[PDB]
Amino acid sequence: SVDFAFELRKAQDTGKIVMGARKSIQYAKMGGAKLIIVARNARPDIKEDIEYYARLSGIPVYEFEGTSVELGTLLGRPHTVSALAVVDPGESRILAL
Repeated sequence: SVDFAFELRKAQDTGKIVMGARKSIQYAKMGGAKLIIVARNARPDIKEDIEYYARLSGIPVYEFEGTSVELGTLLGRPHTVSALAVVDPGESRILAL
């Protein structure tokens, strides 16, 4: 079974993820990510805007059922993270989400 927290840290420390709504949206437009993850309390424009382009680009979107503050903590960051793009899963199974 897939554990979200464990696979995300593994992606972060062994693959390549980029954090932020604006960069995620940019990656979605370019077809440049294998998965986007958004926080449950990310702003609706961020959700909808990411979903708009990720759907068109064929990039799955996964909703993290926690807050952007929690998402930042998981990623060892002091600020909230409302969305991130997985460019390379690395050694993780995060794409199994």
